[PDB]
Amino acid sequence: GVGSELAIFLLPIAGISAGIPSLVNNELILHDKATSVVNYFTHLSESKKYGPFKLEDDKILSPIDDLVISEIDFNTDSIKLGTCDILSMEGGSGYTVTNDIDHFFSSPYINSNIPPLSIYPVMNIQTTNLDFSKDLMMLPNAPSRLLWWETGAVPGLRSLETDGTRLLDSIRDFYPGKFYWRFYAWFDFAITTLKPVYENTNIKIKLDKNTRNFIMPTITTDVIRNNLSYSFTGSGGTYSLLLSSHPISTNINLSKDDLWIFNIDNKVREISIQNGTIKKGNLVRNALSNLDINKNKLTIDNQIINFSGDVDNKYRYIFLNCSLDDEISLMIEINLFAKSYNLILSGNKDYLISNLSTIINKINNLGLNSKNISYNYTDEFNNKYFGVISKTNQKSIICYKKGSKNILELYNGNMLLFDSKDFIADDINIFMKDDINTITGKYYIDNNLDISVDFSISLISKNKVKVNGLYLNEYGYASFLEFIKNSDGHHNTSNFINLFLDNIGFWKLFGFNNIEFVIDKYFAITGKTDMGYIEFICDNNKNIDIYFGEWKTSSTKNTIFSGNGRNLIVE
Repeated sequence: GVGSELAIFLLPIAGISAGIPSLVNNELILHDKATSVVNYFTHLSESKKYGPFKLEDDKILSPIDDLVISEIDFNTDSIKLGTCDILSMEGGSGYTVTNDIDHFFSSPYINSNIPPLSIYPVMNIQTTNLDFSKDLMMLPNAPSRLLWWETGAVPGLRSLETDGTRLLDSIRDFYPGKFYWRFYAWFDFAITTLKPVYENTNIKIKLDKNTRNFIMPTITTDVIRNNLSYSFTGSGGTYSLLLSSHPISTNINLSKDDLWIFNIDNKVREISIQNGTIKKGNLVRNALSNLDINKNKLTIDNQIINFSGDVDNKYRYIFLNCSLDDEISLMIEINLFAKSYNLILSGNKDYLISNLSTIINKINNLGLNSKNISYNYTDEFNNKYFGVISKTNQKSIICYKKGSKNILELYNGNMLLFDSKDFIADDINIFMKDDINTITGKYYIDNNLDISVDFSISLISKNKVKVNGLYLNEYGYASFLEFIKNSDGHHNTSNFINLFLDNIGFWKLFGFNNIEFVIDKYFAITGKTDMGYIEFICDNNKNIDIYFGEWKTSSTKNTIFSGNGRNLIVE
């Protein structure tokens, strides 16, 4: 639900409205005209009107473009701005004001040695009591910076009145005599050029316990990214983070119950930039080949995530996400301390079964080598499907409770083999090695809670169910002994076991009586009595014999095993 909602919005490239710096050989420039700088300052002044955050689509709480936010605190809804300083002027003689036009006898000159002017106090931007009610926020993308600037003779600027001019005049008034952005001294001079130099900025984010979804911004300029780093501090909520195609340093402080979800769609697909928007292409090959887990460091092909805090835990899972189509998505459940990950699928039974070859081909193209793939899904009507899929031989078991009836199917590739329309058993557990699957359960003989049989079986074909083992409790064992006693010499062969299974009505387990059970050459049956137990096993010729029996009275211990020829030793 988180990933599908995140993956829809066509997000802008960071710096689109504020302007991306273009690296002219020296000192990558930001703007090179008078009206361009006035427009940049208009964009800055928009933050007075909209506040520090703007609501896009009423869904994404996106910061003002190119604003230096250094800290966010969701616990008290307060932020801290960074520093945006600009070189101050000095000197100049004959200061005069005429129609808010500054006249001089000599133009002031720009000095890099005076402590520069900070802009943000001039703006009075709100930094407390913010409405952070949305779960979705795109992270800030601008580092702290000092703006060098240059003046040149620019005619025609006397009549320019936009909000950027008012912000510039405010900067002038707050620092009288230090900043003159346009002035007449025998000529009309104006701000001509802006060149920003960035400082390393660590954006500290303090989380709360509610659900939060973050989006990483796409910054195309290497300097800006390398001067940017994120540091989260969790507190025990559900947090998701959509990774960007261009890597940024991220550090996370783990608390006890953090559940973190890292969407990595932009890492596994060809990414293109069209009209300031991001377009995802085909799956890029081998994107996940470099998946590195260390107890404190998770590395994907170029994205590194460092973890801090409660790193010692070994009971905590972390999810990664990626979509293959509109319905079938692929998850990765990771345990850091165990360096473990096992793939999962989700979304459609019939679609997945029909296209299993293609899905497995894609998973191989991503470069993941885990042998078996779980399957978990919840549909719109809340019927839950779970199963195991073999990546090698495409044998897959799928279980789900339809209505009240448990349905259990086995597939070999893309065609059915078995379909139990009513599996009447409790404590069902399903295991698998590549080809051999095992279903263990407990069956109550004729709804009598006293007489239970623990069975372990294996599905072979449409009417073939191979029995691996049985365990009969006290009353079940007394019934077994009576059955031995009443058969007049047919107790040394497997067909005896088949007749017994027909006796207790084992076929009711599947609801239909056209089932052929296969008693293998290792079938072992354990019967418990009031004092001890006895285990019978089938030999190579398919004859049943006591393998091991033990029981103790108040003063005596009786044992028997096939090693000594079933001599009952009484001590």
